[PDB]
Amino acid sequence: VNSFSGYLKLTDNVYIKNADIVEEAKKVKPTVVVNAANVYLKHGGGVAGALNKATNNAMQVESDDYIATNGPLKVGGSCVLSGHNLAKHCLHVVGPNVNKGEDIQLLKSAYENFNQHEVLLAPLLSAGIFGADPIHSLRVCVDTVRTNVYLAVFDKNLYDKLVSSFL
Ligand SMILES: O=C1CC[C@@H](c2ccccc2)N1Nc1ncnc2[nH]cc(Cl)c12
Repeated sequence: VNSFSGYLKLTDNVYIKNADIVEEAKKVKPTVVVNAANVYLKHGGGVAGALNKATNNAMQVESDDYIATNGPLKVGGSCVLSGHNLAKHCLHVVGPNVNKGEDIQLLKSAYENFNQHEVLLAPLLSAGIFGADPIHSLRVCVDTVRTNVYLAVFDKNLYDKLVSSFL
């Protein structure tokens, strides 16, 4: 039993809710919150901008030191950093951005990073301003992640479109 509440169960291990991941994180303080990152960990907008703002820019400061030491992530890759005031850890995961030209086959690889963590609070990867179809993304998530994932979908209209159509 964990402290998440109000989620619709999609499968044995995937749950979904119409919520802001930032507010969910502040309420639950999960072990792992997933950021929808880019390879540079430049947290400008979307989920990343919102999470970083909630940390008072501490996420960005930590991220810049990470990149200065290690260089950029791979598309489809991830790194574990601090969760600051929002969670124990933040798993920064890079889904492909098709508005940048990135290969959507890499979305499965991105979701595979979730399997290294027993429980996660996450957004849909590559959706929103990353330009991919959120219905597709949800399907890849369900077909790839085997650990317990709690998905927060902020957009109400999209959320309604997703659950009622989830096969
Ligand atoms: O509604 C959706 C579906 C796709 C995803 C998205 C991911 C990357 C960039 C833009 C959007 N998204 N946004 C969020 N999901 C949960 N919490 C959130 N807090 C603030 C925002 Cl934006 C947000």
